[PDB]
Amino acid sequence: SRAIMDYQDRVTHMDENDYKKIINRAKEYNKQFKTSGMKWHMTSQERLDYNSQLAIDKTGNMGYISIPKINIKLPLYHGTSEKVLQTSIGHLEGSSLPIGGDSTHSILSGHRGLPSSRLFSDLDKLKVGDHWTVSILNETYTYQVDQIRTVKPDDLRDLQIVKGKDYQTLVTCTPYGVNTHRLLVRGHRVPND
Repeated sequence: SRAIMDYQDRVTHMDENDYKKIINRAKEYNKQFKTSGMKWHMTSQERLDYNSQLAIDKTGNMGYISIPKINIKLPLYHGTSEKVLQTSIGHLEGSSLPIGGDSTHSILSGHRGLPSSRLFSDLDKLKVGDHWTVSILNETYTYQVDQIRTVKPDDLRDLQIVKGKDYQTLVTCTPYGVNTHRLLVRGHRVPND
């Protein structure tokens, strides 16, 4: 959790105009999805823009996710490279940034456990009604489970932009140790506690 400590410490010394610039750019970014839908076919240009969003250093670390029910607190990174997923949670690069907004759908991915790290091992313990939060800069974003689906790897029907909705889906492999399917835990934006 040193990544999280380092991230927190960095945010502590940012000007309040620093938050505003970064948050505003991320909001502007997330505005595109209402017309564009998911950006499965992301161009080099778009990928460069993406990497600059919610970035306060060169690590790719966007913030961190908290799932009290299963005792997870992990750093969130740009993209879903094997490097990222070996120790942290990845953000699917063509999905909306995890600050939500109207007509957005952010997708976060994590291995269903590795030899010495739980990651999203216990994602199956989550139930409709449960909450998680993502912390980005000085702000909190809360999501509440409203749909749980198990699907084939190529089924992207539950992973689309829905107009007038603010969604975040947590994705991992399933069954545990078999990994033939994908477990999708969708939540919608709710007010912070």
